Amino acid sequence: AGSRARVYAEVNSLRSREYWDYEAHVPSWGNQDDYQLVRKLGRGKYSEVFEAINITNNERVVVKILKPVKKKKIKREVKILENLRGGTNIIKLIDTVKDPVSKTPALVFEYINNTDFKQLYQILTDFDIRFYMYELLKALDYCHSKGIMHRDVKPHNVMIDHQQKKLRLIDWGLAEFYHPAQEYNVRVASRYFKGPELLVDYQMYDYSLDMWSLGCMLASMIFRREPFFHGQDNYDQLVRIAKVLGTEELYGYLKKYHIDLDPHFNDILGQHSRKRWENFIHSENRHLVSPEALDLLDKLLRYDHQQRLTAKEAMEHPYFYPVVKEQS
Ligand SMILES: O=C(O)c1ccc2c(c1)nc(Nc1cccc(Cl)c1)c1ccncc12
Ligand SMILES: NCCc1ccc(Cl)c(Cl)c1
Repeated sequence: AGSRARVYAEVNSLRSREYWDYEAHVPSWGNQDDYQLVRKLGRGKYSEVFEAINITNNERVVVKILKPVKKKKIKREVKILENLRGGTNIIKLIDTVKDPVSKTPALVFEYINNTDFKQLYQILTDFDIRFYMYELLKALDYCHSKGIMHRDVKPHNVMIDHQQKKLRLIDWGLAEFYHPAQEYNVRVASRYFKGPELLVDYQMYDYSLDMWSLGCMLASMIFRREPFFHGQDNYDQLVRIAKVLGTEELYGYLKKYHIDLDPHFNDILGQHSRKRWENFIHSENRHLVSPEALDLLDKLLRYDHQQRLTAKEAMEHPYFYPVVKEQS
């Protein structure tokens, strides 16, 4: 009874229990032998990702092989992906398969030819940033409307093919279902994308965590400082935030939600004024910054998770009017 979402708060409560009760979900496991692995793309803590071909139809896909011990978490990710089926700009789950002998499970996703913007293709224009942020917002509004927090929004999870102008939000392995008053694990998101709520151990968070992470991505893109808040550890991460947003404002947020700060922060936070967003503008980024962009960013990167724009409210912001007009 400390906090709840401003939007879609009851939306899982209003659905059949089977929608959100992922522990009860019984996936249909197809045959992984239909997929030929071509190339290893990477590895995470509990998964590895390969480029592959479906040999029955010659389609290129990716296969994400799951360490099989984590049964509840597998069911969670599978059920979330099935619920998100057809959602705008959400990576498409094509199948759920197992090796028919070992029974190791794997997820088959559509392939996206991800651009490395760090050199190869094109450095983003103002319009490009608006466009891709708007497309990312569609995916977040969709999943939030579906009662799902992603909880790991960061650039690596936002796959963009800059030649075809396609965007997909990937890696739903940390995603959860939002339920009013539920206390969630704060050990989610990449350090640089963690909202203050996580950093101060506030467990009654909601979809608005994803809006912090998308604000961090907006800042990094318009100002060309990636990641925007570069902490060396979780404590330093909050200090990096406070050096921008201010310490008095942090204390107001803590008092509103009755939050206790870990006392180790006493030795490191200092005293910081709230900075003007215009302080980040210089010759290398001025062509990406506008009054609109700053107004939007200022409404995303707020301590108080309840005062951040929703995905929809962000979509509706003037910053995206040029994109809306072009999509007409
Ligand atoms: O987890 C998912 O939902 C997930 C879903 C789809 C992709 C993915 C992860 N990772 C990819 N690439 C990648 C690149 C570097 C490291 C790692 Cl582990 C993976 C990738 C590439 C091309 N098309 C789709 C994907
Ligand atoms: N992997 C691409 C991450 C990225 C880069 C630029 C933008 Cl504007 C966005 Cl939304 C996402």
